[PDB]
Amino acid sequence: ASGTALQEISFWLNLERATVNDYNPLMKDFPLNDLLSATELDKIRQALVAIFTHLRKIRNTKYPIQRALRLVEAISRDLSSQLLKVLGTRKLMHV
Repeated sequence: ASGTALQEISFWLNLERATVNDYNPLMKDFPLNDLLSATELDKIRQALVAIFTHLRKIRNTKYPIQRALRLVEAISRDLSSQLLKVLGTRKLMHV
């Protein structure tokens, strides 16, 4: 529950550089960084679809369900933070 999905994928890669083979397809190339990098709300939803497409790889892995659920919650936390970030610039009251 502690830490973002970006931290989780890096930690799994670090464990691979120290289980990991079974979850390697899922952690091969997550697009969570792309969602964080995007400053456009339309790009963020498109990036979210890509993150879910990468998550589909869980079927061909031995990943427990609860841990992938926790990763989903971390993704949601990052999404909420990024949505607040992009909304704060627009000054919704003034427009």
